[PDB]
Amino acid sequence: ALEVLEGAGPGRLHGRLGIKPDGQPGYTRAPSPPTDLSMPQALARGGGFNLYLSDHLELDRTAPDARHASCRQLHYDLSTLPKASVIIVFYNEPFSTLMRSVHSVLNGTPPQILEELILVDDGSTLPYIREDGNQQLVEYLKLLPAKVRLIRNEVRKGIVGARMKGIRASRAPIFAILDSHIEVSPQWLEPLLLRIKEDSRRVVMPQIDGIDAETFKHIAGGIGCKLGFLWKLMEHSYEGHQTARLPPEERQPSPTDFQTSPAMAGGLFAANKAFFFDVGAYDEDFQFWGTENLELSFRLWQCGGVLECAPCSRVYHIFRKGGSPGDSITINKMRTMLWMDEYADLAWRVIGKPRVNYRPESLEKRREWRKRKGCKSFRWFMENVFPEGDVVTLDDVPYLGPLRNDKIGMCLDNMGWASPGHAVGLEYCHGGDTQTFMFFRKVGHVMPVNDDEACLQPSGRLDWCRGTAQFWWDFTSSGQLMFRETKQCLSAFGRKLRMVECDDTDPYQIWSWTAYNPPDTFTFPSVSRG
Amino acid sequence: LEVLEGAGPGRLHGRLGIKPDGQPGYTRAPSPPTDLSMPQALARGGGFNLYLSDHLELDRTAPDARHASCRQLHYDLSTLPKASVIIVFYNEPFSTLMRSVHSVLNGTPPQILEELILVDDGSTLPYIREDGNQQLVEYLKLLPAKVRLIRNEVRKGIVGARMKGIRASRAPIFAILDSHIEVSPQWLEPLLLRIKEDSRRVVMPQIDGIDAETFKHIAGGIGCKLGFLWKLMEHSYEGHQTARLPPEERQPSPTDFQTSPAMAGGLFAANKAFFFDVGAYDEDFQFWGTENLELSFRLWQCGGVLECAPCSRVYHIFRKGGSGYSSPGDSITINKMRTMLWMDEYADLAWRVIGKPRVNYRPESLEKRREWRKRKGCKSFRWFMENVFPEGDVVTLDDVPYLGPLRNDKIGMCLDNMGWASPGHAVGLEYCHGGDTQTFMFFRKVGHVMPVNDDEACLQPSGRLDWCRGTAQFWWDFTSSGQLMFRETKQCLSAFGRKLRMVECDDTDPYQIWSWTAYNPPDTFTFPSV
Ligand SMILES: O=c1ccn([C@@H]2O[C@H](COP(=O)(O)OP(=O)(O)O)[C@@H](O)[C@H]2O)c(=O)[nH]1
Ligand SMILES: O=c1ccn([C@@H]2O[C@H](COP(=O)(O)OP(=O)(O)O)[C@@H](O)[C@H]2O)c(=O)[nH]1
Ligand SMILES: [Mn+2]
Ligand SMILES: [Mn+2]
Ligand SMILES: [Mn+2]
Ligand SMILES: [Mn+2]
Repeated sequence: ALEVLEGAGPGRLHGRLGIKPDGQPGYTRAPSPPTDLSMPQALARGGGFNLYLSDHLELDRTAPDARHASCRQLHYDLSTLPKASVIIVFYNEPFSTLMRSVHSVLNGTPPQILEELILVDDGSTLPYIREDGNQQLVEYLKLLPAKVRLIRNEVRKGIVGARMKGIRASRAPIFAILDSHIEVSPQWLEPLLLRIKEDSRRVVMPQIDGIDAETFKHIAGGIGCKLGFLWKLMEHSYEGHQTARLPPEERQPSPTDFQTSPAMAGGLFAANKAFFFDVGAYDEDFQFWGTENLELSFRLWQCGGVLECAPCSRVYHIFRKGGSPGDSITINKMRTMLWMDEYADLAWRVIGKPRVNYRPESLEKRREWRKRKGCKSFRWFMENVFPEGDVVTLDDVPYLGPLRNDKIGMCLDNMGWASPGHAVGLEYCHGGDTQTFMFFRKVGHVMPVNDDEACLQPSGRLDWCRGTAQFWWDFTSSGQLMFRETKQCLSAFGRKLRMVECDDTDPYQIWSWTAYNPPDTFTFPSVSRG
Repeated sequence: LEVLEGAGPGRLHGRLGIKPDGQPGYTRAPSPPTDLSMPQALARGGGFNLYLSDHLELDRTAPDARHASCRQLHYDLSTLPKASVIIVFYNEPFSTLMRSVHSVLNGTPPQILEELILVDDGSTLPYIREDGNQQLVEYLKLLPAKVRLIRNEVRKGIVGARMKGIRASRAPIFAILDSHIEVSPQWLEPLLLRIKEDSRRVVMPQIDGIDAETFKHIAGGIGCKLGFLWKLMEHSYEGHQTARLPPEERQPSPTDFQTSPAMAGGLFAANKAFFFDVGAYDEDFQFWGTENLELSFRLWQCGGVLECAPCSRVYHIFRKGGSGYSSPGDSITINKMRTMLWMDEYADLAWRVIGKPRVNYRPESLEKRREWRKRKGCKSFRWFMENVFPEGDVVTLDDVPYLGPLRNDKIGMCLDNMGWASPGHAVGLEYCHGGDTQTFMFFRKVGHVMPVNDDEACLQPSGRLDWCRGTAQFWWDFTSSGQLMFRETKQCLSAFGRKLRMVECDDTDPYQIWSWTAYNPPDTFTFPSV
């Protein structure tokens, strides 16, 4: 309700925030948490973080500068940089974390480059937010710059629907999407604006540091810039063996270099608004949460965009511990498979061949849009954007199906635990997903189809896949599973899994494995009719 | 001996249990003694009259409990998939077990019966033991080769016993039956046809009765749809719950397959592959109890459908005044805790109803089960209540607005179930102490006032608990002034004179003002520590 900045200075570029006319803070900080606080409870009561502590900490909390020293040697001309609209969507975000995020942005963003701060209430039900509530939020916003504007979805629409509401309400040539439980490092916005100014086709995302949900300590982010994806359709940081496949000039980049990434971690990024809509914005038939980051990543790269990571733009993020819709996660994965072309056959089988209502009629309009825009193929994506992946073409998956030993008339069985850490069994073949395995030849990995993170080991037991010799298997021309490092072979003798000297005359070590020969085109599965 | 001599209607597998010399392989007992004390014989027979069971024939003819229209259906046994029938037993007497086997063989066409797997779950009876008198093994030699016996060296329980049989089955479909049953004609054909069309269906026959005392065949009086109680036990749809169904489903034809939120016991058929893909059983369940609800919840949430076939009927001996075996006391509680994993926030209500137990529910294994639920992409329990069981009295926890003491401030006392909590006894007024005996809950959808430990017991204006019914005889309103008003008579409950009597409603009389703690459970149920 007031656009003035009284008290502006370093660490508080928008002036003293949230001060009442009488010079008192517009909210009552909480006392120190009780000494007998039961943490697993508070987390379950606080929606994934310790709210007793969050309420006690100041909204103007000072954070360590997580940037590399060389990031501070950079110069920005705030007069020539374009303005940006910061968007924070939230559903029932507690007052302390939400307002600390707002305070962090205003305190650490020069007013010259910040057009506005848009808060999107995605149908919250907490009394402190509701239109028919106690009005705490609305009352407190009057104590912040007029830049801050609140808009609401009368019904919770989800991440996509909520972000679209905010993006549409923005003015700046650039918008920046942030979480509702964050704290920024210094000069977080300047690098993003300069990068997008030079080329509006770039979608740039800050690097994400951590705030401990239990202690709220500031933690350095350990994630590199480059993110791949798993065939379960979730982003996955480049592993050691994947980083080694990069061009030698990109394996150890400077801490100030902007680095491309095939995929986006979450939803913290900046983009030119015009280009964002021309490249398809979001798929608004996505439901609530899940996979929209990968769908955007695939579409962006294929349809003329660039996804980059800015190590000099850092934002802290509270990762939940204590925790806190129907069919939404599976639907979003099916819709994302549109952009995977023939590779969708592999992803479809990995997530269990679901038969859901993915809104086919709407997905077909999205297919028409993809055609008109002239987007490139997923094969192009794998070969040019993510060529470091273990599966660049489907020929990299030569086998997919049961691993059957004819001698004992049984098949390998993950025993209902596709998670790493458990023993693999021998059971009578029934053709279900629990008994199908696939082979990634680039790494010699034997994995259950429902989890490309679990790998068979000579111990006869599953463990987390690593691109090393500890998980490298060869499937001989005679049907043997040979562990390359020890040059031994896996046997089913006595309905037990043991490693034995290789000998193709021993029928107990001869396995059959269905060849994987998927079609040139993935035909989506038919859909049927509170 | 896969040959069958004497095959005809009533004995589709031939004359069973005939010795080489043409005599039956077992001697029927004489008529029960005339001076038989029935309450004793039931206790000494494991829940049924064994004197009579031993006297009855193994080929006992049963009445056709099917609706007349069920016989007008035709099945093509050549196009139906085969099934493996599994019967697990722990110390089941010879007469009831073999009558079950005879009933299945006599009444199942050999073209659709792959095999009959008998699972000895560590029985100790001499007639079963490997080191016993060999009665069972010797008598099995007089039955078709389809019938094969397998054993658990140590008693594993219902889940462990069934999984052994399921894993050992060969047919694409398995059907589990109890060891004390008799089937109606064409019991298996409807299940095979239904699962053939859609392998995601788990179909269960309707269960008729065999009187434990007289062995009379009795028509089951329970409809097809089964809900559940917050004590975590299946419960047949009630009258007022059926009325909430769509009008086209309140009285369906006797040939229609009907969905059911919950499974009665363990009598069902399923595609073996799909059964394993949907998590099979939770093999950390102990001994007896609740696996049917865990399977029911998991089945619906993870892409399955539970249906009941009224044209598929099986008689079942329900025990009376006795049990065929004992189990630890905490084993049932453990199974209930593990079932609460699939109930999400609703587990808070279930936890309180069964008395906030603190048991060793094997958390490390249950947390792996949680990861499986995430990878599989199973839907939430709220989805289940709103989509699978929307006819329940508690669809959201908002349907339970009050849970806690019912206290009258005037006399400084609370309602007290007086150590009963079972229906049929008077409710008392006692000094408040905060224990389970003094906490009550309110189901607003039917106006029920119940002790927290029994959602089947309802307060009545008589000052006494009785079996809950969805009628005006149990409807209470909790006014804005704190009154318990019986809607039918428009009177209010008073504590005047430390007695519970109905009086004219008047918010100025302090003897009729009650306080009732509001129920506001968390968004997430945190399991108790072990
Ligand atoms: O239905 C929803 C779910 C989430 N969000 C908001 O979207 C942002 C991203 O969600 P989340 O915080 O879960 O992301 P993550 O914690 O995985 O970084 C947060 O501000 C949420 O409050 C929302 O507006 N609607
Ligand atoms: O530890 C056990 C308990 C039960 N059962 C068998 O499992 C079936 C189901 O048990 P029961 O009939 O007692 O269940 P109820 O119908 O009484 O709920 C019966 O054939 C039991 O003999 C078993 O094999 N092991
Ligand atoms: Mn977040
Ligand atoms: Mn990895
Ligand atoms: Mn039984
Ligand atoms: Mn009832």
